[PDB]
Amino acid sequence: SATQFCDQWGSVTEGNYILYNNLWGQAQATSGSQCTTFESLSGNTIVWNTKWSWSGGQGQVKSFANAALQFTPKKLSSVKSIDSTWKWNYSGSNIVADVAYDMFLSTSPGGDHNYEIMVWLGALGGAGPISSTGSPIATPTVAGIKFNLYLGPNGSMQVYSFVAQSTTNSFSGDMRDFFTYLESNQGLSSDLYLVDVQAGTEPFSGSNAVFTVSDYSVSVA
Repeated sequence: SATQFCDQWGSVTEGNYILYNNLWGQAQATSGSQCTTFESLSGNTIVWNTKWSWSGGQGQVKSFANAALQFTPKKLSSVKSIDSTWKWNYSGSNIVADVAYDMFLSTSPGGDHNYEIMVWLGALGGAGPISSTGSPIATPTVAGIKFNLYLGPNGSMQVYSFVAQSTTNSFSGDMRDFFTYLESNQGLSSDLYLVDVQAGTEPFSGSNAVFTVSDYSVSVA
């Protein structure tokens, strides 16, 4: 049943997901808060939302409330598919935020993250990715959608970010296409392990925002 939590590290586990509030970037805000709500789970499909207002810390992410799939890590070369379906909606005033998959690679199943791959379905109000130059390295079409592709370091990782050219609130596709692409056109090794697949939103600022995920699923086959 419905479970709503507002604390910085609030979470709940449902089927194969852990849903996180994950306010890691609170301290870069002058003002604001955020609560996340699990609604329901149906087969491998989760329905949830989060609500927030944030201000200050221009250009800093305040949080990344997301649903994370719980699975056993797999080398990319042994992955047949990562089918996902996602429908979302945003409302509220002066929104600066992204809506994104965040998928992480490592050299061993328990190892640190050396790569990060993001897939932005949504770039609202100026939200910008990690990038060394600020400009695309490429503009590939993957899983039927045209992307601007960015690359840059953050933490102790390299981050590739696929940012859709049109805001895209409905999506169904094989997330493996993004890896096929990188292995093929950017030298990414397929010997690496997929170790985290997370989907949510990263807000920078706004008031009375409501991010509504009316269905989300993913599976690693």
